Amino acid sequence: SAARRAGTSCANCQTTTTTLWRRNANGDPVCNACGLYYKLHNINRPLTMKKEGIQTRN
Amino acid sequence: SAARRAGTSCANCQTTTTTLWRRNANGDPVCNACGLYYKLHNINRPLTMKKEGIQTRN
DNA sequence: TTGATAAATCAGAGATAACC
DNA sequence: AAGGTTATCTCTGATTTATC
Ligand SMILES: [Zn+2]
Ligand SMILES: [Zn+2]
Repeated sequence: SAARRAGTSCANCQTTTTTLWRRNANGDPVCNACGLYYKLHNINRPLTMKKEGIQTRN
Repeated sequence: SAARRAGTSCANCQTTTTTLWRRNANGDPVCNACGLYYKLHNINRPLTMKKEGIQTRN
């Protein structure tokens, strides 16, 4: 479905297409992989860890 | 969108269709209307409020 | 093998509102 | 014009199948 949104890109990896918009502790629009990755390890997602796109499942 | 969900109906009004399945304190699924009504009033939505259909907005 | 991550996907809680 | 009922919108946390 729709991964975009009017005037928004991640406040970490700067993506404009995410299956779901999350939000960091400073209230800033981060994407899925950034919101998840942070919640888990507790350190920002590494830009080296930035792929090309998004996938599907089931 | 999807208004039904296999194996589920509202524990409070028995409807099988809703805009968003919620949960009561007992852990049972309840429809959007019943869940919101209880949160606002602290009493179960009465059967007298049950309506034939679901409306759409803007 | 197994175990730890990846991220989509699924939930649903709370917010915001439309509509009579 | 004001409000209650509850559709929708946002967003946080669990579930899941793959991938390392
Ligand atoms: Zn990002
Ligand atoms: Zn109900």
